[PDB]
Amino acid sequence: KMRDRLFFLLSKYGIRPRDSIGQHFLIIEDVIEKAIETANVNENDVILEVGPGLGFLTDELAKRAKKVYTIEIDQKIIEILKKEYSWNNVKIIQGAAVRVEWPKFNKVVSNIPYKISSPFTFKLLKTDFERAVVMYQLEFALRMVAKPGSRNYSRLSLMAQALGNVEIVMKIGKGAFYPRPKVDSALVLIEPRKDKIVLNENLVKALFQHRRKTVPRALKDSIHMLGVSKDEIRGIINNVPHSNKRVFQLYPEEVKDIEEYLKKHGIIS
Ligand SMILES: CSC[C@H]1O[C@@H](n2cnc3c(N)ncnc32)[C@H](O)[C@@H]1O
Ligand SMILES: [Zn+2]
Repeated sequence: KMRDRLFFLLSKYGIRPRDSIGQHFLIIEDVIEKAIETANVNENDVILEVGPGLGFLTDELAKRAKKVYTIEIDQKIIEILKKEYSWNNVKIIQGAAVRVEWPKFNKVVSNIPYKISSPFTFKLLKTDFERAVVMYQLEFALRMVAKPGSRNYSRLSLMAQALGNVEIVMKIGKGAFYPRPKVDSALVLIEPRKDKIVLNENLVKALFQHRRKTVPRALKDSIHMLGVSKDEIRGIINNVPHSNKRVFQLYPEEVKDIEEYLKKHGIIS
């Protein structure tokens, strides 16, 4: 139904779906019914969607969530909503959710596009939220859930898992979109740890400059010698926790040991 309900809004309004802003458009109901479920959206929820499009997942959010803020950037799309859909608890904004200043929200539900997967998720970790269901280009979402020491374990992996609990729920065939995307979708859940692990951002970044470096060397190299001499550092080097491991093998737990180790030696705060 939705399959055919797209096509009567397609050339009803007339956008060429550009992959300049990752315009692929979802058309499977058993994929909206799994996110909305996963999020468990009740009527006390201040939601955040991003890149609503022509809003079928936006739709479901209305008929549950308390307040839905949504952010779209194709000023054409922004309007197509208002005519095609009369919503009583919706709130659309102009801009790229990248930079625009965000409302209040406890949950998030959105298909995040390829170009803004990375900076988005980051901003999103510095926020309160009870919960986050988010759709991703598979390559990225695997990246989120990577285990320590795995092929692709990234700063993002650390940072995400440090805050919360990152489960892939369903992979999603590109057969769900017109246009068909180049790669598959996947669905990530984020439940923030009851007690977070609060890493120094700068440190985390210093280490992950070259993430396949041994901790001793990734520190040697991003020791900005912040007012510190040589015989002390190349001592302090030796005893840094996990001076075996390559940076990309570190668990968040262990980034913290290093953190306080360094802290308790005079080196960042
Ligand atoms: C979910 S289908 C893709 C949708 O995401 C929107 N989109 C792409 N990039 C951004 C962005 N930076 N901010 C907000 N919406 C975006 C596109 O305009 C399209 O409607
Ligand atoms: Zn390197």
